[PDB]
Amino acid sequence: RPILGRFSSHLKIGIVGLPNVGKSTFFNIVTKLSIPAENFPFCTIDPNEARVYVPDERFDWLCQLYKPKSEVSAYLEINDIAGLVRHAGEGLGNAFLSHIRAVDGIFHVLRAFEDSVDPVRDLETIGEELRLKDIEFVQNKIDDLEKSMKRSNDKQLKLEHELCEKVKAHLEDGKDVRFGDWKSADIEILNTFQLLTAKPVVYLVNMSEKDYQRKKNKFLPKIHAWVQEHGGETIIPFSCAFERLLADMPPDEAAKYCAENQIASVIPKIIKTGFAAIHLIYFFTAGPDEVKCWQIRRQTKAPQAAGTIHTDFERGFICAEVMKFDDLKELGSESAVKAAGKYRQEGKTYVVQDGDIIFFKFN
Repeated sequence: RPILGRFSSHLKIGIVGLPNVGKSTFFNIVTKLSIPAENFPFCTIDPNEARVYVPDERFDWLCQLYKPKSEVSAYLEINDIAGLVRHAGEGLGNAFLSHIRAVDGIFHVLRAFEDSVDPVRDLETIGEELRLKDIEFVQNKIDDLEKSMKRSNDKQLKLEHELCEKVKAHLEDGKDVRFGDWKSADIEILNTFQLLTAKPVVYLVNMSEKDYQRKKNKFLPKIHAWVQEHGGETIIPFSCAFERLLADMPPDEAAKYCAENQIASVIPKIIKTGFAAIHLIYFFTAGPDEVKCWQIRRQTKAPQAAGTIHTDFERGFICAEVMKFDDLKELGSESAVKAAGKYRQEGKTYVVQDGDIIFFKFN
């Protein structure tokens, strides 16, 4: 059950691709849709980073029901790594690779259009290159560990070494860390290393507007076949050109273009997917003062979730009062949900589910 990733609340997803895939072009779509930096006064947003609102139909419905004075969405932070660099050739730098450690998952952008063109080759290139860098790390950690074990008897050291060795075999065997089968102990240790191939990926398959509109692309069967045989992560076709074109239109021209050409933007899905793939969810709070998405890592329990709003809610935690969105939609009001006896009252061990509408009781 425990999660491969940073124990942290400021997660982000990195853009990774071989050149001419449209890495900076995808970033430019994202930047165009990003939340202005002055809304994040605690932060400094480098020009290679962007933050986009996560769209959610449940959230919008709650806003229609409560018409609150404040509406606050969750966001996804996205990093274009290419912009920081610009290595000889045949892959990414070591420079590029050092900036990946700093992200929590990867939008792997693939080139699936013609004017050589082999997205499957490019998958293999990057995956080999990530594993090699992981092997380097783990070897160095092996070197340091046995130096220490020579002059110390710390039990920690044998355990890490025992794992590093398991991880080295797995990697040398051609397998990525995140697809290994690790016990809770191992994952605890792995999360201190933050290995590159430990990071989850969402494959973005870049193609012409034509291929994307007709939902048909020559490279995508092989790409798909490769991905099912390498962890089976989500694959999302998109067209940088179309999305760029659609993003520069006024809203009504955009809707016309979608109807006249029977085509739709996949950016909402890309954002939602990426936010989920890095193991984030959110729960809602909803009344007339405010409707809000309160993001948390998956498997967060109620009092930790309470804590993110106000520390008193965790220190004084009594219970979390929880409505499921489907029950509120169905029955039409909090009153009706209470009446029907589905306004649950959940304790310290309750794992917050994505979509939970919560009111915290404390002190």
